[PDB]
Amino acid sequence: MEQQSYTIIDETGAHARPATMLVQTASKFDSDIQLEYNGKKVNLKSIMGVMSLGVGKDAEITIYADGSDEADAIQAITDVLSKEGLTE
Repeated sequence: MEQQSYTIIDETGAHARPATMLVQTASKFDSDIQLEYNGKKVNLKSIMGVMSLGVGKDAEITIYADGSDEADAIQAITDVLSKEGLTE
């Protein structure tokens, strides 16, 4: 398991669509990624927290990937998260 605290760059308000791509991304990994953002911790492939994620600029979000491919999930997660603007 590894943590990734990300400093979001989006100020628009997260936008659920990018996060839905995160959903499908996390869905296809062995590892389960938890998204921890100030009270909101959720299975990242599950919208039960992610869809209402109130991240904006100062929001530092922490990802926890636990799996047989966790570090790999992390390295992919960072790429997609920066593509999706939930981190620099």
